[PDB]
Amino acid sequence: TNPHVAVLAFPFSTHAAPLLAVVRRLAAAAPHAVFSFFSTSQSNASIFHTMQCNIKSYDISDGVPEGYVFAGRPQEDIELFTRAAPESFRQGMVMAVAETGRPVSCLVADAFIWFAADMAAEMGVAWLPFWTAGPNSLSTHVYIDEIREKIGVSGIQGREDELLNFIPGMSKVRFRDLQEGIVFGNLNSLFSRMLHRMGQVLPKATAVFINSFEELDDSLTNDLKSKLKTYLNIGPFNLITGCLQWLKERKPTSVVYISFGTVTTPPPAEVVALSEALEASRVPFIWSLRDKARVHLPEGFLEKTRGYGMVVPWAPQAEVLAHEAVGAFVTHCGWNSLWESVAGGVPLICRPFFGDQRLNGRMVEDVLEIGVRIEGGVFTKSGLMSCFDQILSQEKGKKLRENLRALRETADRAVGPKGSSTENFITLVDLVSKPKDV
Ligand SMILES: O=c1ccn([C@@H]2O[C@H](COP(=O)(O)OP(=O)(O)O)[C@@H](O)[C@H]2O)c(=O)[nH]1
Ligand SMILES: O=c1c(O)c(-c2ccc(O)c(O)c2)oc2cc(O)cc(O)c12
Repeated sequence: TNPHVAVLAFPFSTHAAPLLAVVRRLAAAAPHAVFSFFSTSQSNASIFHTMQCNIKSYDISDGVPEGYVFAGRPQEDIELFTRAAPESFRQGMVMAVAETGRPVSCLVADAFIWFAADMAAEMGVAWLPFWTAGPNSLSTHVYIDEIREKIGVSGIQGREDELLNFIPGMSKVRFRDLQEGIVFGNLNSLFSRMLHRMGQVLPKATAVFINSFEELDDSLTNDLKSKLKTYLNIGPFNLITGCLQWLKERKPTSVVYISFGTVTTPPPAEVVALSEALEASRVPFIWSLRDKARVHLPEGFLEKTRGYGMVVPWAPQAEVLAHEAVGAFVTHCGWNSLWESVAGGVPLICRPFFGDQRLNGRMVEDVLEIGVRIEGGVFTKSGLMSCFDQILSQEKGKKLRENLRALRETADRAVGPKGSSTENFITLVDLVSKPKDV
């Protein structure tokens, strides 16, 4: 039969949306192929809220048993989803095959679904994992065993600012920048082991693809092409594809936008510190903050800032960052947020917490020079007031904006006609268009 592409999303943080974004592009480019998109019901309802006729979503189990009482651990939801997922995805695919009358001919999946490799082997189909983050984090996972050998697994105390310069393209990353589960944090957690296994199996993939462009870092691109069978940069996606009315009335490059993505919130003390910096400078602002976290705001803050700032549970982030009024972005250093700031030409103020956030912060500050660090890695009133001054009012911000304009032009060319990402996407279309082997 003609192709039937199974797509397995990771239904946490901002993983499922960019995967749907590529599927949309793939479905338009391969109109004879049908696509079956698998995530949790919560995840699907959110991301599917104009859809190519050849895509249908399917709700699979979140892995939570009927009468389950949460222990309240971190990564509990992820753990439950992950343990059930081999079976959940299988049953979802059974259903899609029965509905379409087409066997699965290709398996596209978030790289986090590492057992997809085994599912693809058992099915007799190609495995096409999507790395949802940066090539920097892709590279440390692929090098997991080598990194653990060089550094050791008994701690990095006294070595935090040592350099990972034994890895190509990674000369500027310090030991401390590494994600939990490489050399520190709980190396025995399900999540650490999932990532360890992923790292070992990615070199076996038919192709690994990523929301980035080759020319971001030539050496890193070349190194990864040598560690993986096929490595395909096909982004940045966002260059390919009452907040605004409020912004309309503000001066150019004057507004600070604050957000920590979908799964991060600063501790209450840093919430206080940021509110004090905003208030003391009287800088115009839009702060995307969880409604539940509003309880941590100092008494009086909302009332004192009412004339010049908004605190909202959700903003139209991409469009805010593309508005001429915005002059700085206080961020957790998530990958999707980063590229949205680049599209808008807005300099970053980085406060990384976990995962790949420290790697992205290092890239922003030391590699691309498109943003700054807060002194000491935590929010303080004075530290943030200084960053705002640097970016909005001083020569530093002029330079950062220049750097951003230059970076975005390179990125635009990667996704233009004859761009490296445009060419890589043709390659991926050809891979997903292949019918199943006989
Ligand atoms: O108020 C908000 C906060 C976040 N986002 C979007 O959520 C995504 C955040 O993804 P990222 O990789 O930056 O961080 P994550 O949420 O995965 O930790 C981005 O597309 C943002 O534009 C948004 O639209 N409005
Ligand atoms: O959604 C998550 C995520 O993407 C990562 C992540 C991303 C890139 C990496 O390289 C990495 O090691 C981890 O970590 C997480 C850790 C959590 O506790 C919860 C999450 O939801 C994520």
